[PDB]
Amino acid sequence: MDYRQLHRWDLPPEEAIKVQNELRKKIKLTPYEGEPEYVAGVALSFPGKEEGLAVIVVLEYPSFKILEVVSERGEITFPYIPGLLAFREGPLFLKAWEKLRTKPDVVVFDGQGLAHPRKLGIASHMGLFIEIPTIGVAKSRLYGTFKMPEDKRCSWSYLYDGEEIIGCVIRTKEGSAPIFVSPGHLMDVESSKRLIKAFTLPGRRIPEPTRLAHIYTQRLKKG
Amino acid sequence: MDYRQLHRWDLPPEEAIKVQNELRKKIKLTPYEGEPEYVAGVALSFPGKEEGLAVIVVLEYPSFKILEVVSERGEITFPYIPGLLAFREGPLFLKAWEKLRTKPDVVVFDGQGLAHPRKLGIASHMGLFIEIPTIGVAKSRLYGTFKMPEDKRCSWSYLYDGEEIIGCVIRTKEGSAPIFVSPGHLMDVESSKRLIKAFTLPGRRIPEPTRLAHIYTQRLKKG
DNA sequence: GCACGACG
DNA sequence: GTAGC
DNA sequence: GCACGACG
DNA sequence: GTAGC
Repeated sequence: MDYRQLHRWDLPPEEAIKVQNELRKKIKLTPYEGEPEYVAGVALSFPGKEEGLAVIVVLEYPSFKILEVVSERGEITFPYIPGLLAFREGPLFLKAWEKLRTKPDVVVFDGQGLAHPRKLGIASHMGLFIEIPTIGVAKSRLYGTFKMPEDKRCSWSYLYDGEEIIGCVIRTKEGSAPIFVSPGHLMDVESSKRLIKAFTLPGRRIPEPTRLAHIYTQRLKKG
Repeated sequence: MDYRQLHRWDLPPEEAIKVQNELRKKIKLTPYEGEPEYVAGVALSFPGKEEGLAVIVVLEYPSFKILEVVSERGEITFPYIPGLLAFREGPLFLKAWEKLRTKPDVVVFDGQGLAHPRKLGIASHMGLFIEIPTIGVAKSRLYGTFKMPEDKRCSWSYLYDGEEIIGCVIRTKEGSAPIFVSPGHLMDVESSKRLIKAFTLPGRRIPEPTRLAHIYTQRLKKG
């Protein structure tokens, strides 16, 4: 699948942060009105300290059937630094993206989108490159303040940056910690919550797209 | 400082779990009545995948002045497995312990004590070896259920194993996640809470013993 | 001076 | 490595 | 089939 | 690798 190479990936931490502060201006927090048909999930595993494996899974909604799966193993040199996940995993994901045949209506990533220090988490960043609605679903908080939602089944609260709502915290499963949902590109807080709620089945904490992707990332890491 | 070698460390995961299920019977959850004078904190860092660095710091209470610091760098072969932290970091800590001159009244460890699947976290386990009151202060939950305390300054709640109280969750700092406190050996839930509350200064999330230890663990990892 | 995805 | 106190 | 300390 | 569903 095609995408737009907006800049170089091999950059020192300081120049990468500048690239984020510039790219954040291109983000469009538009509503996603309607029922998607093709939903993609993306996950990464690391077979070695410098070898990652990116997996992209495309599911049919609302049946949740698997329509396509592609992957790419490659050298990963950029160190993990909070706030710069895109410069570590972005390149390999795009490499897998190049192989994808189905054009997703929305892509869900592991990690933040809008709920990022410079308003541009991996989900937002990748959204600008692929020019398709994106959502960031994180298992932990990177930025923003919030009031822990109660332990219900769909109980939730907004994630804030002072006064601005940058996403939401959702208790997708009772007995499990909530997940952090923020819009990426061509998406908004309200739509991301609706969609993620719709992508997560009862008994599950993680939405099917990224949940299935993570499984394949682990399976392929062996056989 | 002396200690009791209760068993072999080089054991396969399955035999190590049996050793825990047997050692749990030796645990004494007795009250710690009185003001301690010498309080120790223990932390570990890893200069290499198979090289750890254990640091033990002894502080004078209530002045919190540093009375002694010792350390030990050594080969670490046991992999990190939730529930078996003692078989990874225990050996190197004991190696540092051998160097310690001051006999602490209580030792605080990073990780669980009683709040463990088999009722024997690193803090409890090390307590049996050194035969001195121990407390496990964790930055995250390993076992047990609890109700998130409010975001006050000393707000707290009990950590449970069904009906049994195995420790407590304390909001040592506003804006920070709470810490998980469980008694090790020669300690009880009530005493551990009292002591840890007393070892943690305003503005801090982590108790001075382990906080200072962690700092030295990082400093020595360089210079 | 004092918060932050993937061995198993 | 970035970052608000 | 479906939760769990230390690059920086 | 352990572990309750």
